[PDB]
Formats: sequence, C-alpha cells, structure tokens
Amino acid sequence: PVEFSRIVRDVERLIAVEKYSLQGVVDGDKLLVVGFSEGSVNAYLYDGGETVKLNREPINSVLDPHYGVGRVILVRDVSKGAEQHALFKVNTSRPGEEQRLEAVKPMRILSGVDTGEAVVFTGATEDRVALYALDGGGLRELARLPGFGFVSDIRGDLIAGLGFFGGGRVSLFTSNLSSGGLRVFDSGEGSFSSASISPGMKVTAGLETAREARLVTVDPRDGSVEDLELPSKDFSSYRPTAITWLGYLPDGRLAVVARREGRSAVFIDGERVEAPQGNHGRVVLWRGKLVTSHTSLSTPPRIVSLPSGEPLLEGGLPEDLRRSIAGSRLVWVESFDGSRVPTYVLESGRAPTPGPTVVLVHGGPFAEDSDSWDTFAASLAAAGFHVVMPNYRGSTGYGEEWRLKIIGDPCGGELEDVSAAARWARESGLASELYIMGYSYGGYMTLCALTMKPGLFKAGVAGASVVDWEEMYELSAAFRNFIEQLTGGSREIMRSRSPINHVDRIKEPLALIHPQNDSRTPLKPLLRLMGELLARGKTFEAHIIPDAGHAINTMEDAVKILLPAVFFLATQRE
Amino acid sequence: MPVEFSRIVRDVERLIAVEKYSLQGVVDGDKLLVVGFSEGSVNAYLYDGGETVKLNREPINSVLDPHYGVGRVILVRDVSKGAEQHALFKVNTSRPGEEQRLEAVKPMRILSGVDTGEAVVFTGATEDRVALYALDGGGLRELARLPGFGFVSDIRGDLIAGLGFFGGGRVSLFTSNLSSGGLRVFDSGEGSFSSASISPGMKVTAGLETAREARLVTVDPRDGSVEDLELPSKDFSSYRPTAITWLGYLPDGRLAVVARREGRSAVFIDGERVEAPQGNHGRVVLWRGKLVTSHTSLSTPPRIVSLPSGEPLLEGGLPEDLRRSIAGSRLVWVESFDGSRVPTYVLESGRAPTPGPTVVLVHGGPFAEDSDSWDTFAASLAAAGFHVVMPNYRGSTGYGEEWRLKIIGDPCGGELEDVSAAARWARESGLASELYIMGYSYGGYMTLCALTMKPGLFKAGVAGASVVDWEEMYELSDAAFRNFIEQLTGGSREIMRSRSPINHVDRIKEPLALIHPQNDSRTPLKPLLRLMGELLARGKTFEAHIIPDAGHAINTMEDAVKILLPAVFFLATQRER
Ligand SMILES: [Cl-]
Ligand SMILES: [Cl-]
Ligand SMILES: [Cl-]
Ligand SMILES: [Cl-]
Repeated sequence: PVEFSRIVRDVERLIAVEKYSLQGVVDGDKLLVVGFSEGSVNAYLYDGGETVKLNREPINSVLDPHYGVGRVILVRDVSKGAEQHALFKVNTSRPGEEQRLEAVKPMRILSGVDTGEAVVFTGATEDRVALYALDGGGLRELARLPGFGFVSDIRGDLIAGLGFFGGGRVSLFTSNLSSGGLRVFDSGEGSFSSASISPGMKVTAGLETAREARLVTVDPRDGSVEDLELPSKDFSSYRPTAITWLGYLPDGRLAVVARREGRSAVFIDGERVEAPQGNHGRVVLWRGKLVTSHTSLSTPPRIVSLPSGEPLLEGGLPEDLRRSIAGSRLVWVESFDGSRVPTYVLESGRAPTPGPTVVLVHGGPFAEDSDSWDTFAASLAAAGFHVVMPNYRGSTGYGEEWRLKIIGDPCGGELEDVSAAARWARESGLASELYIMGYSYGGYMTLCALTMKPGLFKAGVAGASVVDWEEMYELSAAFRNFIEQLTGGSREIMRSRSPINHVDRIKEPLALIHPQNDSRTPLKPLLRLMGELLARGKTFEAHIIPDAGHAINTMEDAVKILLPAVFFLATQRE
Repeated sequence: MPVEFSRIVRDVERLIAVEKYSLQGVVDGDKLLVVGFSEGSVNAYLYDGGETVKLNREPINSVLDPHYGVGRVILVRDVSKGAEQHALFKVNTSRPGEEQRLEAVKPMRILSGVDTGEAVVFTGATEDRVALYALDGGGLRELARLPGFGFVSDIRGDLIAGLGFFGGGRVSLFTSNLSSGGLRVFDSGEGSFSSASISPGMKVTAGLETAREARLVTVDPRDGSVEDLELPSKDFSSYRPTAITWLGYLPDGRLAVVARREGRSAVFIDGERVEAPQGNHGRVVLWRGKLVTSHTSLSTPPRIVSLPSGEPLLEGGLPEDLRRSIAGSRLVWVESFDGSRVPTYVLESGRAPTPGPTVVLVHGGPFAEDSDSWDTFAASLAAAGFHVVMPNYRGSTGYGEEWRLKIIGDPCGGELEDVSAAARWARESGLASELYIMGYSYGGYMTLCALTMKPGLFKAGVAGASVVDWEEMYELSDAAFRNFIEQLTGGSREIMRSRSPINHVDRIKEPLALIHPQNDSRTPLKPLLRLMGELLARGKTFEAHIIPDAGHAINTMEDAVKILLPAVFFLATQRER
C-alpha cells in the first residue's frame, strides 16, 4: 500500500533544501553567496566553515560585487509579488543593518554591478528601459535601452552588457560610466551569452551560433570582432555548444564556463580544470584557490572548491533521502529515423532494476533536459521511480537543426523520440514498467503518447496541457503566431495532431493536472476532454487548481502541482 | 503561519488505516463472519479462537447475511470500477481464498441479501427495475418486482420478509415466498418500519418508528394484522427508544433488539437490557453460547465485542497522540428557524483554541444520522485543528418519523436552515472563530446548497460526491435511484430544478473545493463537469479533485486518502488566510 506520508515528507525536504549560488568575493576575502529555500532567499558571507547573514528580511537577489568591495547591494521586492524592487545597501562589517537607497524609485531591477564607488544597474518602468549609475552625487540615467538589457561587467569607465534589442537575438552593448550613451554590437547570425572586459579594455564575449560557440574579442573602439585565441587549447578542443559564464580574475587570467550535451566544464586561460560532473556557475579566485557553484540531477546547487570538488557549502539532506537519488548519466537513444536522442537518466536508489520508470517530458518545446537539479525528477527518484529525460527534437542545446525538426510536425518525430527513450529503458533492463509525465508541451506529449501509442505507457500524467490546436488557435496574437509556426500553417496538422480528436484510442489511466484560471492553458478545452473521457468510460484523475505559479518554489506549490502526480503514479504501481 | 502538510498526511493516513470491523453472522463450525477494513481494503474474515482467516482475494464491497452455520459465504464485489454494478462470488468456508463467480446473476446493483445455505435471496436494481431474486438449483428466479428500493430482512423456511421504500419516504414491510414468489406489502398509518425478523411462530416481528417514538409489533403475514409485541422484561419499553437499529431472533429463539435514543444505542434480549459499551451497536449474534455485537463510538473505531463484559474480540488501535486530539464530544440542541430543535454532535479538537476554526460537517443520506459513532472525517478534522459540528438536520434518522419525513419535497429548504442554525450556534456559543462547511454525498449537496443560498455564512466549502442537478441526475440514474429522487422531490420537476445548486452558481462568493469519484453512480460526475464549466463561466474560484476507478462506496486505503486529504489540505489553507 502507498506510503503517502513518506512521499509528502520527502517532497517537503527536497523543496526545503538550501540551494546556493556564488556571487563573488567581498570584504577583502570572503565569499558572497545567495542561498535559496522554499522560494525564500538570503545573502551570506562565507569564510572558513561559517556563514553570516547580511540581510534581514528575505531578498530577491544581489548585485555583482567587484572583488573586495566593502558592501553588498540587496534587491528586494517593494510589495509582495510585485515587479517593483528597491535597493538596500549593507556594509559587510555591519551585517544585518540595511540602508535603503532612496534616490532609486521602485522599478523592475533587471541586473547590476557594484564597483564599490558606483552602482550600475538596468531597470524598467512604465516609460522605458534604462541603464543607470548611482554614485555619491546621486542617480544618473546613462542611456535608454531599446529593450530588456543586462549589465555584464564594468572595468574603469567602460560598461558592457547584453541586450534583447530585436531580431530574436542577444546583442552586445557598451556605455561609459562618466559620459553615458549606448553603442550596440549586433551579434549577426548568433547571440551573445556572456561578456567580460579584458585588462586591455577589449570585451571578451561568448558567441553562440547555429552549431558551435565561439569565444570572440570585440574592440569597443571600432566594433571589430575576432575569434579569441587562448594559451591552452583544452577549451577549443572541448568544442562547446554554449558559454554559460566568463570573467577575468584579479590576476588577469580568463575564467570560462562552457557546456555541451547538458554538462559544463571550467577553463582558466583555456586550460581545463577538474570539476564535479554537472553544471557550474561563476568561478572566483579565493585565497589562491578556485571556487565555483555546482549542480546536477542528483545534487542541489552548492559551492565547491576546484579541482577537488569538495563542497564548501551545501544544503542538508538526510542519509535516507540522499541514497534515493543515485547517479545521473547521459545516454544516446536511437530513434525511428536513426537520429540519436540525448537523454538524461536519473536512477532511484529506492527502486530495483528493472523497476518502475517515468519518462519525464520537458515543456517548451524550445527547452532542454540538462544535468542540473530538478525537484520533479528528484521527487520521482525519492518515491521509487527511475526518471528518463529525453531531449526530443525541438529541444535546445544541440544545435539549430535539431531544434527546428519539430516545425510542422508536433506529435510526430519528437513523439518517436520520446517513445524510443521509453523503449530503451525497458529493453536496457532499467524499466519494469513505464509511465509518462509532463507539463505544458510535456503534458501535450503525454496526451499525444496515450492516444497515438496506446499500450506503450502503463499510465500518464498531463499537466497544463493543450488538447486542441484549432480551438486554441482561435482563442489565443503571440501564441497564435507560435501555433501557426509549429503547425507549419496547416489546419490539417492542427486537427490531426490534437489529442482530443483521438480520445477513443486511450487504453491507459490518465491523470490531468490543470490550472483553473490561466489564459495560457485554459480550462474549457480540458473540461471537454474530461466529458469525452467520461462518455467513453476511460479511467482518469483530475486535479484542477486555482492560482498556480508557473514554478515550484514553495511547499504549497509542490502540493498543488507535483504531489498529486507522484501520488497518482505510486497508486498506479499496484 | 504555514500549513503543516506532512503532519496532516500522517494523521489522516493512520485514521484511515486503522482496522474497522462489522459483524455479519456465524458460519461453518461456530465461526464469526466479519467484514473488516484491514491491510488497506474491505475484506471478509472468519474469526475463531483468536485468529482470523481471510475468505476473499481482491477487496470486496460486502457479503450476504448467512444463516447460522452455513458452510459458505457470498461476497458482493463491484465489477465496474466503482459504478456499483456488482457480481456475486461464492467461497466455501473450508477453502478460504478460492472464489466461484455466480455467473447466472448478471451484474447489477445488489441492495441486500440472505443466504439460507440452499438458496441465495437478494434484491437488486437494474436500469429498468428493482426486483427480489432467488438463486438456487433451478437457476435465477425473479420472485417479485418491487415498486422501489427494497431490502431483504430475514428468511425462515419459505417465508421472506423485508423493508421497502415504496413511497413518500415511508418504509413499508413486505413479504414473499421462496417457492411461489409474489409480493405482499404491509403499510402502517402510524409510521415506518426500520427492521424485521421472522419468529418461530412465522410471525414477522418489526420495529415501528412513529412520529417521535418507536416500538415493537407483530405482523401476521396471513392477514396483515398488527399487534404490539409483549416482551417478558420491561427494560426495553422503559428505555423509550426513538429508533430501532436492528432486531433478530437467535437460534435459541430469544429476540435480540438494538434500539437507540439521542445517538446512543442499547441492547435487549427478550426485552431485558444487556450491558454494552457506550456508543452504538450493530447486529447481535449468539456465538459459543455468548452474545456478540459490533461497537463503535466517536472515540472508538468499529470493533467486535463480547457482551456483557464489552471485551473486544477484534479491534484496531490508535496511538495516544491521535486519541488526545479529540478533547471531548457532546450533544447539543440547536434551535432552528421554525423553533424545531436540531440534535447536533460536537467534537472539540484538542489541537485548536476556543474560539477556533470549526467545520460544520454535514452527513450524507439524507436518511442517516450523526451519532456517538466513529467518523473518520470528523476525527481527521479534529486532528488537523478543527472543531467539528455535526447537525442532524431534518431528514435525519434517530429522532422519529416526523423529523425524518420533514425533508420530503423540501430539499435545500428546512434542512439547510437546520445546518445554518448549527453554524450560527457555533459562532455565537464561542466555539467557532471562523466557519467552514464540508460534506459528502447529500452532505456535498448541502455544501453547494449553503454556498449558493447563504453566501457569506461560511468562509469556504468542500463538496464531496455531491448532488448538483436533480434533473440531470434523474436521467442518469437506475430504477432505484430514479424512484428515490422522485420521493425526495415529491415528484416535482419544479423542485428538481429550483433546488439544484447548478442553477444558482451566480450567487457563490466563497472558495469551493469539489471532490468526486469518477465512476460514482449514485452521485454521477457528469453534472459536476458542467458545474465546473458554470463556475468558470461565472468567474468563480474553485479547486477540484476527481478520483479514478472509484464510485460512491470507497473501499480502499488509497481511495480514502485521495478523497479525504485534499479536503483537509484545502481547509487548512483557507485557514492561513
Ligand atoms: Cl554529482
Ligand atoms: Cl514511495
Ligand atoms: Cl448458488
Ligand atoms: Cl426533534
């Protein structure tokens, strides 16, 4: 019989576990870390096995400090739930004492850096998006931005950042601290992902293309772009597809974190440094040693030392639960047309082999299953399910060709990909029985699978799903454009690939989890689906929830959204 | 401030899992036949000498009443995933766990039955009729068609007696013959029959509930003559019961009666009162010369006890912590809109201050009652930090025929005023700091009835397995349930319409939580989907949980958790508001 209170207890601990991000080095030589829990967030100084809390009430984030600055700028929402933020300064020698920066009116704070002398940030109001500089003599608007924009780095008087200024791409920009203004460097056929200013006052940037990422140097004096050449060739030989973060360390070396196939690697002046398998955040130099953040499908975000990978700060889980979440691995699953589908697998320590296995389908579809911490997948492992996470075609992270294969073919090839992953789990000896679970586009897939491939999965869970493309099309500007694109402008594809037109074929129990009042995934089509299921005597469960937030932060959110799915699946295990 | 979810699940889990027992009879070689909720589902057991043996394999719904000593048991099991199309399965008491399906009986809604050992006699409902059946060597025979829901009470020789809801919410007595069939119906101008058993003299002894009192009568089935029955001890008559729960003749010819007043029952043999544990008792049987009954109370889950010692033969256990979350129970008489006094049980949470969060928990039926009897819902609420108020609105049993029959033709009328008065009482008495409403089946109907007709009374509502639309429900129901809907609404389509909460959604101003088993055929789902469309159309907030492969009669651990947990969670969240 299902141990319900165990599942809720575990889901509780996985939601509560503290999660850490590295922000920089301050106060001479202390780590600045932001720690997150149950969606609640604080700022800490770390040094030598101990933390000190800097803020009082929960915050939203902090600005990027320059190495060594004696203060930290907290960003905090001014109402509870509102886009308007205010800025609060804390001296690192007087933690817990906050001085509100009254010169900055509430607004949506998008990013920022604190040089120690000037606070430079981007913000959005009713009027505009702007770059601002706050110094001792008050607030100045350096520039108005033609879109959402983010400060990456300041060195001397030169400011660099990334802007979403049109054409579907991230462009690079620069400004001056003293004179302001804006210069935009267009990314051409790629997008800039990160930027840092060299001692030579060049902007080094990560340029992501259709295929392989490029490290480039951009001379801000003339807009010239050249591939950057590093003293060690490890980085180039790695052939990354994306660049997560880069920055110059105080001693002038360039730190870069790049990734491919859902895992990242750390490089210093092109030379690779050993790091724990997974994904890494920013790298800082601290008392002569290198420090980064780490996360994986089995490891909540934490701070590690390199190259040992020893944790400095990590949240606590009980011995019991840590052992439920075993290692993650990547496997390349072969699909119907021979194309290989990169699929992350998370093994449960609480399930034998072969054992119950969930194929957990990501939303988007323009998104990626990477080797990074996921409350959903971890909850499944804790409840005694292996989790299989396939990057079906349409996914990001593997080049433009793979992403664009979904166009005109929803519920076609990408379903074969998902189906091949399931097959792979059964025949590899991992799975004794197979389930499917997914949210948004993932829920659409779930319904797509149970209709077009009955007898493949034992049960399905569909969250925030879409049911009928044609009805959705006529009810939706932005989403109508998207639906047109995805279906190749074909009403025949809208109709044939809508699961509500094939309910008749479902042979397996289905669990629907849906928001009561969200215009993005509306409820009306789901009631029709439920009427159809009922009329045809199909087994189904439904949980309809008002006022769900689109991300699992708190225990409340988890209970509404995640818990019923895990319960349902545990009962299907009969 | 934040809802302690893991504590609630744990407590709810234990309160559902605790074993519960019901006494069904005596079989085989002087063995108790017991139905237990145990190991997570409803099962049938033989008890003898401090051990049980499980008779069935997969969970069952119930079993037929065995005659003393028969060598077999008839299991009743839903073969339609909750929709209550039942099939019958025979098990030889010497070969427990081996089931032979009785293929001559097509699936239908089994309402009751008795197994003489030679013939299985039962009542059932299909789409087109309610009937009395006999299954014997000659196959399946339809002894009679019944003009409504009907229940077999007893068989002695060829004579069959039972109770039938054959109109006006009155319960009549009927008889039939095993060999020849047919139907004879005996009405009372004074009241309703509640129970029946055939004497050795081939008279039917019956409990007759009148306006505000009950008593025992003898009915000669050869001429319909009714006489007050004279017992050798006067304890029973001095008790002045208001209702008669059960009666039966034991093998040695003594007459066993269980009668109640004010939500507690007493046991009588040939009129003489027998010491029994305070609460409510079920059937009495004679076993190894001693008397055995079932017992339950607001603090004691259903268990089997020996009388008069009251020593348990079978019971489940609760941890002390759970036991203490129920601080105390009491009966209070709440005054309603018309001066009628509404007997209302109150369960005070040990985990809530006074005044504190209080749920008005409305019982189903409506022909049923909140008594000093175990209630998983109520105990769960007390555990989660809610006082529970349980009003016996008009329509309830346990307080005379007049009180029961006031509901006829007036659903969502007076009985709502009764429920509303109880809520009022809890606030003004100092018990309640805030008020919630929660109910299942007719109780869920009342929840919807309250939130539509009395907005602003409750802070939030939970409606489980609810009635939504009497008309649509009428079209969807089987013979028996269609007849019953007719009776409750006084045959008025105007009442069906005006008293259906779906026609008043516009008036709802409070958060509503809907909980429904998908395959329920007493309270179907289809009208609920429409309600959800109505709520959505009218801009109301609500949450809904639809449970798969379950109908009205929840018989597993898993179904129970999925139906009860969301209710308690919802209410605890409404509290942190
Ligand atoms: Cl790891
Ligand atoms: Cl589990
Ligand atoms: Cl038979
Ligand atoms: Cl009364």
